Amino acid sequence: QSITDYNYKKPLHNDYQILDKSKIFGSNSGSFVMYSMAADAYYIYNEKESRKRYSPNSTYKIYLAMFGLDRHIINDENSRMSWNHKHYPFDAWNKEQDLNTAMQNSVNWYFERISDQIPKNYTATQLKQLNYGNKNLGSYKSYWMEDSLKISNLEQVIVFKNMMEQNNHFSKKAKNQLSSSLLIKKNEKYELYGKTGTGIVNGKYNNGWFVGYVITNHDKYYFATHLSDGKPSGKNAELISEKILKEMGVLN
Repeated sequence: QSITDYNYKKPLHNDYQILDKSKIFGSNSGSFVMYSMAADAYYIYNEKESRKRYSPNSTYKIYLAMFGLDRHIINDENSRMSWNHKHYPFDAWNKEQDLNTAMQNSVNWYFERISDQIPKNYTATQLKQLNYGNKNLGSYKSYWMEDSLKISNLEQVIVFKNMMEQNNHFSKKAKNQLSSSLLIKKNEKYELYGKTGTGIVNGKYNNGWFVGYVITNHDKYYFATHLSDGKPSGKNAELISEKILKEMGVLN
């Protein structure tokens, strides 16, 4: 929307290391960013592209979930929502949901019902304190879905790490409940957490994301992949992320 709404220019006040992951990206274009807690360092593939801001799509469901927990729209005893009897093109959406099943299947209507109960001024205050991207709420409808709110790949990692790791006004039980909804994989070596995002413009993929974190036995890593062209789906951003983390030794 404005002059600064499409890019992130704040200098990194950290150690960073430039990566080359162009062979894993193949014919897709985009960026990859990772932060290590122990090193307090960032690791960036395609730094310029990583500072370009795009709609977060379904990765913003992370944040609506946190806001929903914070304002007690949902909680740990009950985060169930009944289906409002509208047919969707996948049967996983056509039933009752709780936070876990809604996050796993990316059920838009669950999160829209959360957003509807959230006053605009609280959201504005949260995006400001979080430094969430361009902070542009626009029409305040489904503003995170190919619309006014945009955020860069680098910011997705900075903002998620700071939400989760700083002692802020969000509680530890809300963070833990959000974590459970995001858990994808656990073995003896790691826990992998994350959320896909996929934008569709005129029947085509235009925006792919996978944003998450890994807990290993020595460290904890926040990461995000954005895909801007090629086949830029959430699913593809997830495959690329896991390929990349594997090579770096994060997944063993």
